[PDB]
Amino acid sequence: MDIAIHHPWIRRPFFPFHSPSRLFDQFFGEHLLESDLFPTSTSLSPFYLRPPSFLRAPSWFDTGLSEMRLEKDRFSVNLDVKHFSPEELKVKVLGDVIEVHGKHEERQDEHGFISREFHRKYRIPADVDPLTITSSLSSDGVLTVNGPRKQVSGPERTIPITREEKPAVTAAPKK
Amino acid sequence: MDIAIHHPWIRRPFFPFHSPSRLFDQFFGEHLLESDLFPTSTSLSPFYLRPPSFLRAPSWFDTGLSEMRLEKDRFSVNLDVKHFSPEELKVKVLGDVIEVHGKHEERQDEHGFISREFHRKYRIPADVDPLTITSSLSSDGVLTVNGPRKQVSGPERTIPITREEKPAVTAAPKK
Amino acid sequence: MDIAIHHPWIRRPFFPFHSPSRLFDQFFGEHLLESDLFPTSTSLSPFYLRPPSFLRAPS
Amino acid sequence: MDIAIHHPWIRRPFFPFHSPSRLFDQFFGEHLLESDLFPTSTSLSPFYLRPPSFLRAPSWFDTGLSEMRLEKDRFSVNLDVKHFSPEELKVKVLGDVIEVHGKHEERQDEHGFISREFHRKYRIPADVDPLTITSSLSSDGVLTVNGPRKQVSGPERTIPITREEKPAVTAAPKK
Amino acid sequence: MDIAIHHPWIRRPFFPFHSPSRLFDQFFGEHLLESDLFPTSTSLSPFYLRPPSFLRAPS
Amino acid sequence: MDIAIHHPWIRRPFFPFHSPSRLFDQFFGEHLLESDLFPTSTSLSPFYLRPPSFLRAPSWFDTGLSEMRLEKDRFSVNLDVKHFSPEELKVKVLGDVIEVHGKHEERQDEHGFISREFHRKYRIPADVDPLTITSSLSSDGVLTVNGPRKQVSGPERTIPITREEKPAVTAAPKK
Amino acid sequence: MDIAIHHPWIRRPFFPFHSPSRLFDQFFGEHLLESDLFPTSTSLSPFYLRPPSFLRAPSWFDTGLSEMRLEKDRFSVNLDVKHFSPEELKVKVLGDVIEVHGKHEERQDEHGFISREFHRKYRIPADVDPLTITSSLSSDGVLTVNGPRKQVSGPERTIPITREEKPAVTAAPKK
Amino acid sequence: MDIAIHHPWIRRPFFPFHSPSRLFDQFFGEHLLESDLFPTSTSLSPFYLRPPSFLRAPSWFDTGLSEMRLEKDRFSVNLDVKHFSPEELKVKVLGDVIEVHGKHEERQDEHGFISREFHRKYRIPADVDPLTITSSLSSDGVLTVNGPRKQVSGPERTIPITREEKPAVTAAPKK
Amino acid sequence: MDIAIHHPWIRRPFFPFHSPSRLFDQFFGEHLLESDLFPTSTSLSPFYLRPPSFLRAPSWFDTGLSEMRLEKDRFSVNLDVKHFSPEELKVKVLGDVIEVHGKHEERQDEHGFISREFHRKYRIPADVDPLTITSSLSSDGVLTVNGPRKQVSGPERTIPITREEKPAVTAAPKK
Amino acid sequence: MDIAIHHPWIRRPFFPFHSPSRLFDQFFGEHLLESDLFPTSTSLSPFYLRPPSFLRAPSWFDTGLSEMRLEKDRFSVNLDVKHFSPEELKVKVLGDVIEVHGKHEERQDEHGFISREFHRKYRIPADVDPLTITSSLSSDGVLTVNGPRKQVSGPERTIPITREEKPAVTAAPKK
Amino acid sequence: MDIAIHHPWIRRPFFPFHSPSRLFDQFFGEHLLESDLFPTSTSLSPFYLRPPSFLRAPSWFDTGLSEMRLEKDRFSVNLDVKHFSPEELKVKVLGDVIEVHGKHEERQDEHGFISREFHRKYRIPADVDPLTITSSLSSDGVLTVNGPRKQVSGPERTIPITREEKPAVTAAPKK
Amino acid sequence: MDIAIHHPWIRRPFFPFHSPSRLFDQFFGEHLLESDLFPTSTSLSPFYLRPPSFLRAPSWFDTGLSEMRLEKDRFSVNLDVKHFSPEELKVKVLGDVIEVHGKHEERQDEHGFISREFHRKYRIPADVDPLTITSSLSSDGVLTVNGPRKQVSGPERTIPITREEKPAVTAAPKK
Amino acid sequence: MDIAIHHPWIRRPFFPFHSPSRLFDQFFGEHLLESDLFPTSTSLSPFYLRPPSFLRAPSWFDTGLSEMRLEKDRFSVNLDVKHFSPEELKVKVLGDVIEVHGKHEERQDEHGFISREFHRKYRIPADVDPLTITSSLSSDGVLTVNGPRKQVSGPERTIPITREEKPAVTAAPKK
Repeated sequence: MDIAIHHPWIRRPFFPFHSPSRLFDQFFGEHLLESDLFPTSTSLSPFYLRPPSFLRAPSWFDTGLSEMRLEKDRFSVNLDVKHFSPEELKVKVLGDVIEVHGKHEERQDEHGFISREFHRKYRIPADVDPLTITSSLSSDGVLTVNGPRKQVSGPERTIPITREEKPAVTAAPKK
Repeated sequence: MDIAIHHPWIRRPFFPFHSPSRLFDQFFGEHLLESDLFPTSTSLSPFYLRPPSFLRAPSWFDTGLSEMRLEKDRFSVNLDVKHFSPEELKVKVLGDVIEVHGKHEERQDEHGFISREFHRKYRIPADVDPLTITSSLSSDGVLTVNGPRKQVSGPERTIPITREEKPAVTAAPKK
Repeated sequence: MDIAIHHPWIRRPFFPFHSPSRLFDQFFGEHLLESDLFPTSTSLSPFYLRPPSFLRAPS
Repeated sequence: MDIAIHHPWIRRPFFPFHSPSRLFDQFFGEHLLESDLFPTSTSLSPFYLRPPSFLRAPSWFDTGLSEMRLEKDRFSVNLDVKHFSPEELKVKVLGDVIEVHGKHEERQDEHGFISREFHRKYRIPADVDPLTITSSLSSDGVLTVNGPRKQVSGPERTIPITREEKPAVTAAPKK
Repeated sequence: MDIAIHHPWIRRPFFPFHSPSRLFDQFFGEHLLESDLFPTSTSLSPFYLRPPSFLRAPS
Repeated sequence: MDIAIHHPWIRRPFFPFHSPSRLFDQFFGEHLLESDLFPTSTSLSPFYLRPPSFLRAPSWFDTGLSEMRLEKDRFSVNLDVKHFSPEELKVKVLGDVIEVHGKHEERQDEHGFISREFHRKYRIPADVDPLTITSSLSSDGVLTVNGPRKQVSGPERTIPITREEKPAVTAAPKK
Repeated sequence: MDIAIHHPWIRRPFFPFHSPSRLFDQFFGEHLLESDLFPTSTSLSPFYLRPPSFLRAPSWFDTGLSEMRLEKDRFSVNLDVKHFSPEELKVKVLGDVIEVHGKHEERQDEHGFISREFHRKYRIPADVDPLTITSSLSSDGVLTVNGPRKQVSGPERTIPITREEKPAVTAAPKK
Repeated sequence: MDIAIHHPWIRRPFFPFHSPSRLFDQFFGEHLLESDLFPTSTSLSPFYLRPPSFLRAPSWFDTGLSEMRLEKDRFSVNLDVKHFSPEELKVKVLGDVIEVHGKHEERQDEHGFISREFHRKYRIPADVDPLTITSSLSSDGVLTVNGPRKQVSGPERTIPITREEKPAVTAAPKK
Repeated sequence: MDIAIHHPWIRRPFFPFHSPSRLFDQFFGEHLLESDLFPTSTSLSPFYLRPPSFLRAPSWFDTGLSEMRLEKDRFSVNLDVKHFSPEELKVKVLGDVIEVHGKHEERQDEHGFISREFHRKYRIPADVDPLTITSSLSSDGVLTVNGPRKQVSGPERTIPITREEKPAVTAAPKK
Repeated sequence: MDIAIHHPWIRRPFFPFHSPSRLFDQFFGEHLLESDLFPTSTSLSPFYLRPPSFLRAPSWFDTGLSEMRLEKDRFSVNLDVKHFSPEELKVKVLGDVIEVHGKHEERQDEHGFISREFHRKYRIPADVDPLTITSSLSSDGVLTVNGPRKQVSGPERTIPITREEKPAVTAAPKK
Repeated sequence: MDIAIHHPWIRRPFFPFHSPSRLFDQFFGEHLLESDLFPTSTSLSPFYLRPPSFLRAPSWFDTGLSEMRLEKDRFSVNLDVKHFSPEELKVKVLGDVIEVHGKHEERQDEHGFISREFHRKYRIPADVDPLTITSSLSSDGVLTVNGPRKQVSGPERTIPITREEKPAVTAAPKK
Repeated sequence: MDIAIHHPWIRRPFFPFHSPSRLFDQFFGEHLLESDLFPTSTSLSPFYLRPPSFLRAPSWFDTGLSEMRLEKDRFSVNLDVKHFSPEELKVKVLGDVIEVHGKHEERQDEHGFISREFHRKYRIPADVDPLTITSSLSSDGVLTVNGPRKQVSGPERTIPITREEKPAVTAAPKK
Repeated sequence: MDIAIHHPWIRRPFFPFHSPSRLFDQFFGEHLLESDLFPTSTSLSPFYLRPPSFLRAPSWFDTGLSEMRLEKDRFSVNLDVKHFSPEELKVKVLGDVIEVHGKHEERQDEHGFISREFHRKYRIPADVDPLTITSSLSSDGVLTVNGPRKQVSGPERTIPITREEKPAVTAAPKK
């Protein structure tokens, strides 16, 4: 880690960014928490956060967009099952997530039987809607989930519970 | 004091109170020091301090009152001296503090004499006034301090001295 | 009464803002006193007296 | 320095000087950096820094003046070379710094020759101007640099390079 | 010249606000420079020149 | 926990109890274990532990009566289910513990359905007997367990195992 | 003290006195405390502490006697004041303690005066009774505290107060 | 010797034997020392010690017996000397210990002579008696110690000296 | 303290003085103690200590003089009591030390009375002799101590006791 | 050891002896070594060492005398052998040391024979001279060594050998 | 280094030299510094120092002599240059040090040229004298420095500057 | 660098690469040193080193090639000097390295003159040959180094010196 | 032993000798152990060991020779006894080692007799043969051991025994 080299060297390509408030994570964090309460006369915002930029003319905002949808239209997605496995396949439409589980034994040996399995994991919200999206199987294994689309999803785990005004705790000297 | 338990636990029922300014003792301390100089446009204040409260409708202030007076009238307080001690008793009215010191030997043994003593300590400002408050003794020891009242007292020791405009010191490296 | 434990542990959190005088709660209190007793931002309102002094320039 | 004596004693005569903002070097440093950019509505300053003073009537500002010029006139400064050294002297006018280097052997011994040397270092900006200031030598060594003046100089090393705009650096955990 | 005493003792009080670059007195100074030379709050105050450059979009 | 204060102070209001056998937990523990084997001509006691008391006239014994039953008679206990949930409630009589689990959705929103639930935990041994104790439900949710009573219960976990005459182990030096 | 020498050596002659109960100070201490409560059919004794002795025929008991009285009769006693100091002497009979304080200036110099002083401290309870012991002075300084006698005294400081049945304290984990 | 495993495990099959007095080596040691002084109305005992046994019907006593004698008669023990060594053998009857030392050179080489030796160590007390036990040698080396017997022996080194009541030692504080 | 800088530097302007006997404090201390016993044919000194000097022609001796007397004659000293305080002033002539303690209340407030006090401490030996020096007070407070003078004083605390030929102590190894 | 007590206390009754040269063991050791070479102009001295004494009038010298001779005359010392042991006694005259070794069995038991022994160790140089001193035994065991005397002896072990002018060793840095 | 072996051993063949004054380097150093000032009544001395010797008859003095000159006469030293290098050689007579620097390429390869060089360093003061000593070269490289002689030289670096009477410098406590 | 994570994780993908000889750097280093001496029966090798590869059919060898030359022909390389600097430019052909140093002041200010400089560093061995490669300058600054080519270069610092077979050293125990 | 100097320096003149197998003591030790079993077609060797030499033409082998014999013939060695001691001399021929022990008192004093002794230790195997070598003494002490010779000897202690094929031990984890 060379604290005598990496520390002073790393702090080199950072001067022109320096002076960003020793408590940048809390300073801006408060301003972002204020605009997350009520539409503060802005051009609205799902979660746009005003970050420290060098752009003098335009005002940049931290956004997503390219993390929800991209290139879709109005067709039918098709899963992949190279070898037919009708009775040995299970298609599951768990929300905006289309998956296929097909296992078929095509390779055989003396006393050992080989079994191939194709499992697709599709997390296409803008292409899937459990309510309408159906499934159609072929005789070769070609699975095809047909139906409309338009939607956004994505299972995350960001739910900080607790802290809700009016608590209070206490302690005392010990040894 | 399990630092790996009491620390996160003592900070648990404190969340709804958290974010009270890491320097709460100095932040509010300054605002209270500003209103302690000149009677700022308020309902005045002997020492009312605006504290952080969850009350939304009303504005709470840190007060005293219940630490000065309570339930008193014309009155004529009475000291306690179960057994008479006319010559062996001394009543002292030191300010708003009425005290009685009476010692009488009522129990006797072979070569050992027992002496009982009754000492009362009354810190009743709203009941005593050195000037008018007098004392009347009975033949049974029943002492009675009669007289008007109305006033507050309480001997404390809170007088920070020095830090009297423009001082300055200096130092230098050593080892 | 942990003089060799609490004492050096209580003066530790003070370091982030420790270095000046030993007393920080009176100069600021008097500096604000002479500044709060003076019509600042708003209007005014005084009241005083004057006893004998040796000072010629001030009073 | 007994930390149990000097510490509480070096902070004592500091009593009413305290409360100068724990971050005084940065707080005022920012205000001085702001007035160092654009000529802010003031009586104009080269580097006047509004410092914390006890003066109530007048406003004090950190200034120089007594570190550039003082008492000068037409003049015609003259270096010092007690003993003549026409061929053994070199006068150098390096900017606002006039110097003389003359060495002459006046003392002689058996097999040892003594040599005297006179070296003057004049840093008079308000008395020297390399362009006009000339030099006139006498037969006794009396050097005389004649000419006009009016100027300020002084070699210092205060040029903190780096710390431009938009850099960006990073790191990562280690062990 | 206590390099093994003062050096690690002077960089200690900086930690409460230490982490970014080693140069913190010029980006904030230039950022304020480009913001102070611009009529903020008040209005007007210019004067400049223009030499040959390779830049086409800017100048 | 100032060992130089709490130790000599905590050892203060304990003098009058002091000298209670440095091995009080084992001394009396043996005498209590002897009377726990065979009714030792006592007034019969499940666990009357003769403790050290200051009572000179009467002999005190550690009891437990006030931890089994108290104010009961011959009626029916009523569970709590303010809102009816006939099909959505399940009453369970697990020994001397009567519980009710009823959940009904009475509050409705746009796309969110609220469901309230009432769960009672009754550990009344002197009021319950799995055999006779039945359950009757009302149309409002008022559950009522009817039947006689008289019994004592309470799930604990105090069952030391092993240590049964004739074991023997051994060891040897190491490094 | 060489732990590898003094320890095994100082524990050598101790053999014939060894095996004296590891808790000898408490074991015998209890038996001595039992006989200090009520005259336990003993030959009556203020503090006859039965100690471990090698005497097989007789039973030894720890006692005083030779620390209270010895050789006295009727007496008259005589203090010591070599040089007369009638007005400069003070005889004090503080209980069973007779003392004399006489100071007289017999030696003289130029500007320095010498003063000799004789101070006697008599702790004779067996021959002193403040109630009947008087004092007679001679013209030479010879003091004589005549009077009857027979008594015992001696100021000690062995009064272990506190601890007196029924106290109780407690504590809890710490860190 | 994992203290976190061997300690709790080596104490596992020890419970049914535990509770044997933390000072078992001294407790019983005293009772065995009391019966070692005078025949305490027992069936006598060379050194029979009453040990803690689970036997309920019979009383076990720690004894020897099988460490002194066993299977013998008139007898006439024979030493072993495979090869004759009349002049090169020495029989020694040191108490109840019969030994034979015979060395004869039977193997020969070029310039190296081999010498075999037979040494027997017989500690047979119940077979030997210095007085009567004699020795008879054969021409082949067969040694034969003939004679009666009946007696027990065995050289040990258990003789604790010193410690004899009366004497003692003392010490003082230092460091 | 920079042991690697201050040590070799503080030992820089010390060379030309170095080599003053590693035991200078004791070496010269003995020679000064020898001349402090009997007038050693010197010009009679009270405490003139011959110190090491660079003076080659004259012999320097450490002396006082300028620490006893200086500029006096034959007059009267005047104490300071700006405001009259006859009854509230106390002049004390404690040896060669003249002091004045006068306190008078000249400033008055509502319920607060101000009291000024003037206290002078004169340690003039060659200006005051308690035997003849008197005091004269004026109606304005001007105190004037009149009388002759000539004498030296000055309270110090340099009296090393003990150490007086023929003592002797001892010790022994420990651990 | 109480370094904070014994050190300053063991140095208390030592002052009047202090200043005995920090190197007293070597300083005087040299002067004693000088007078041990050649009979320096003195009243001679076997080993009289002039020590530091407080005696002002006389000069003290450390000597022996009372460690060689004492009270003897034309004698005939006699050893002690209470019980006769003519054949069981051995008298040895090893220089100025007369010893007797007599052992006789006078006490008899069943199978145990007791043997008493008398051993005398006489180190009388001024009473013994191996050359003339003889021995005479009596019938009761009374041994008597008769003969002249006058002599001094005493086996010691103080003989330093090494060191003898002209050696020289060396070394060098290591690590 | 075996401190428990080399220390007592390296001090073995050193005893006969021991006692050479613990401060031998300073004791004699002072006596040598005294004789280095003024030519003290002796057979003079360039730097002869009286050292501790075992020689009883003669007095030894530490001297040089065999470190300046030795065996020389009317000479004409010759430098060494096996192969001629007239244009490629440079003779230098720097004081009493004669040197020769000649480099000639005599060995040649394909594309690599070898160059041999002969460099002599003569520090002969008793053979060289910059003035007269000249140089003569031969056609084979044989250099010859001819001329008289007689002189002593030798560049050393023993010039301890500083310390020159009357400096003055001090310090103070720290922490 | 979590030793408890990175260590076992970094050796994880190393799984199928393990068993590469603990001393791989020396083992192969010897085989490569053997083929670096004499052209061992192979397709020769400039420095090809047979490394451990998974290739079964072909034999791989560590080589360079792509670190010397690449795409060249006849050529006439051109240096870069945007603005003419005939007199202010210096072309240097240091071996296979062609460089150009031209500085011209084209930008001018009030009292500040700007000077631009173009410096090219060409390390083209297969394009340069000091001998033939010349240089031509244009009036605009366009420099052009014309001439043939074909060559390889590259200044590195890999020359291990010394180990001149037949040395030897020694040491000894120390501390 | 500066590990930062001696380590890298003592490894410099080792450079050209390095790389002699990190396990040279065992590698060659094995090859020498193989040739020490059976005459491995060598030119027959007693203990010739092939060492790593730089000799390219000849093969060097570690040998003795110059440690057994040297320059002898027929001889008749003579011992040394300067002064005759016929009765006081003892010649011993212990193998190939001839020694003489003669002590005679030739110097006499007052009461002290001096005795000189001559002891010779000859370890000449190639000159002595205990079987034939005899001894002849002269009247002056000149001893002469005459006889043939030819033989080699020398007492050493190099006999590492045990390692009796088929051993093995075992252990186990502990703590």
